[PDB]
Amino acid sequence: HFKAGTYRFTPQMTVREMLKLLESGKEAQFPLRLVEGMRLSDYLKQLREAPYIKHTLSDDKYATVAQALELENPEWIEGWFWPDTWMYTANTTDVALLKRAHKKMVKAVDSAWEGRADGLPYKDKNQLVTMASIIEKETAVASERDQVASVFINRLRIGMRLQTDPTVIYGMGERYNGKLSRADLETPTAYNTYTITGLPPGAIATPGADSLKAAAHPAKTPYLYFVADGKGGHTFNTNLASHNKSVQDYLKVLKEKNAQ
Amino acid sequence: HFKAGTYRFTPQMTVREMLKLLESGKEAQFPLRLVEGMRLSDYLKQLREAPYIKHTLSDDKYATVAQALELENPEWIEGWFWPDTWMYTANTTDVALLKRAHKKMVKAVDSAWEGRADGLPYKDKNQLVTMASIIEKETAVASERDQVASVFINRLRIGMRLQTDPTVIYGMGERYNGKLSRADLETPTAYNTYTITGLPPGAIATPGADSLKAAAHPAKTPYLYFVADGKGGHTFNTNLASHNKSVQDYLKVLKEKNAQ
Repeated sequence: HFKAGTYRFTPQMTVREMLKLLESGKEAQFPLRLVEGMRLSDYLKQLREAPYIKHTLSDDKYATVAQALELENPEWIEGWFWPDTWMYTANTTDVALLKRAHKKMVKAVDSAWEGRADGLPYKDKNQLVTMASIIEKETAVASERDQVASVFINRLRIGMRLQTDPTVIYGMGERYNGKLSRADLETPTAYNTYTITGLPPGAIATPGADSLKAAAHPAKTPYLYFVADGKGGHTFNTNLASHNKSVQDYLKVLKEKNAQ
Repeated sequence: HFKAGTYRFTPQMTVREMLKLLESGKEAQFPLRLVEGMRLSDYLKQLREAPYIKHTLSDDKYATVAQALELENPEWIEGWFWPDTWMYTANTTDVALLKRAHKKMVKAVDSAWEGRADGLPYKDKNQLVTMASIIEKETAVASERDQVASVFINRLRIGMRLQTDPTVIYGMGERYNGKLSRADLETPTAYNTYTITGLPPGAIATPGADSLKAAAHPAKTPYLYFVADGKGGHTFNTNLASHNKSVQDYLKVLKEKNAQ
């Protein structure tokens, strides 16, 4: 009844202690930090490069991952993995580790969904995840998260295009080279929220618990616009004319800074 | 004859193999990714949270770390650590891992220094490291790295203030809330390159091999200015008139993007 694994051998260890250790099953555990804001394709490259991972995935395509995970909806994949420092034992498969990540996300989502605020325009749980991923990728201060959420949810409710750059970046796929021009924002893809109305078909990244909570409980504001203030915050507005003013304020601040 | 450590035992392992393993010293390796562009304080936090690290440092103050590593000049600390995925065996001390990181950087810096381009304005190796950390924190696109480097080194040579924001941030220390204003830019500190001429007294982050190379071999250009082009890249200039034009060009791009 010997339990295989990675064990710790002290200098003057006894035979008595060693047999106890080799049966205890108390293995050394390895870290895999799966960080919020990253994609599954990021997580899959980490798994390939991680020490002592049994590679049971034929390739790192998303559909293969949905196959191996036996997902009910294989289009509901991105954003459905809980971000954490995951502890694994040596020779654990990639699939079982992703399975643990998926099941933990499902639980957190279901709790967020059932506890969500009244009158949100999400049709399903994937849309809550999609919105959460949009909130996560919108680079802001922690204090402004609820308001950023509010703007996007308000827009989704009334039929205004979301116009968020990360969704455009996602929709380009491997054509994105680090640059984002005006032509890129103008080219229609299924994810481009400058061209499409509503949420994109799925999430764009892995949402943190911070974003998921903001998607489920946004601030109660009438805001429909935000722009950088030039410090490193944002000014929030309810109408186009106020917004356009706040845009001019931002450019003044930038001119005063970048020009000599 | 027997070497103590953390080893892995397969289910069908023979006693022949176990004997071989327990002498070999080929332990389980644990990963720690120390990323370029991060500070030593970021690495120190990572060591506090890393599994199976023996924590010997009294505190994570840089003077403590300098004393424990026994540096000749304790002021030459920031930036002097090689960024990589470092493999450590269990029960390795925090100090021993940092010592490995330091030594590898020293070797890399010495090699960069001796092979460097002629007529660069650096007095010592710490200045090369300081400049490299400045290039590291400013470079957003890899094809523009040697030209960013060129601008800063051009300025350093002729006595034009470097006016680089990450150094203002470093100089504020814990007073930096996450936001940077005009008041922050105009307040003198030892690191503030809007007020001081030349390099700050030490590096501001860990440079990668990319930035360290660019600090030793910048592109031969007449540029003294760069500004964002509005679409991911930068536009480089030799004079203030041309730069102020490029600033105006950038502000129009932001006007078209943000205002509706």
